[PDB]
Amino acid sequence: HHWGYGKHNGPEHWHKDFPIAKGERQSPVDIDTHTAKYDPSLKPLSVSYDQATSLRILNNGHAFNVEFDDSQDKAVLKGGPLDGTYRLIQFHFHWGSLDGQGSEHTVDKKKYAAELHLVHWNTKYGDVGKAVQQPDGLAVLGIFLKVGSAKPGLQKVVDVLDSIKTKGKSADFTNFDPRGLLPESLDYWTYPGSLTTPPLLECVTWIVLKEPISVSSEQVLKFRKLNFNGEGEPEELMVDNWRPAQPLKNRQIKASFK
Ligand SMILES: NS(=O)(=O)c1ccc(C(=O)NCc2ccccc2)cc1
Ligand SMILES: [Hg+2]
Ligand SMILES: [Zn+2]
Repeated sequence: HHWGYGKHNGPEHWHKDFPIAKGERQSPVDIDTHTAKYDPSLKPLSVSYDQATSLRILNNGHAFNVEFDDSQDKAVLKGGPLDGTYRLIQFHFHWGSLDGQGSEHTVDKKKYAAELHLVHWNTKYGDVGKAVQQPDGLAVLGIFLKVGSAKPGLQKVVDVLDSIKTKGKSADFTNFDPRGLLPESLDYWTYPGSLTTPPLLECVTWIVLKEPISVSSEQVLKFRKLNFNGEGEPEELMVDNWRPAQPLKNRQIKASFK
């Protein structure tokens, strides 16, 4: 019935209900490093997450989201290719069933184990609902994850997963600091795109960090034990919740470094 990542309702079927899937600025895309244009007029990114307020973690089928209180300018994103202030509303991951796949964006065709999306909306629009009606409504910060050493800042997330194993389940998740998930460098690529899951609205400025973070094998293993299904229903492991790379069409990927 509803969309999913299975053979019968996966990405290749999304176009039947969501015509925009075959639009002009769809995401994710493949980042060809030898073609990205170094743009010196790009300002440095300004991430202010010191006053962030996490509230809850939930399994909504598809993936698990950590939600923040965005009633005020608490955790914001400015600078880079952005014009205005963007508020953090939530973060989630996309991962695979094996370590060699899981990320949505690819670099020179290279797939990573997973990808973290920190979702923000443009404050000049009032609420997120109005923001998704504008070409510059959202800004998503994407971070790649590779299997290596453990990431301390991620463990608090890994520990609570058991309590939200099935669809619709949530758990209180306060006092989490998203700063613990950032790589050392803030160098990035950027291009105009869209949400990667239905309704696939093209209202996103994508900012993809060049430097990936490392997460241990055991940390990623716990992501893989979640369920797409709700309590009582037959078990379907939540793995490979990622959309394949889409054609770039008439867009240019700019780089803040060289
Ligand atoms: N993977 S990703 O960062 O691109 C992404 C970010 C946000 C959303 C979202 O808010 N969805 C709900 C929703 C419901 C109705 C209209 C718009 C969005 C979905 C995907
Ligand atoms: Hg829009
Ligand atoms: Zn996402």
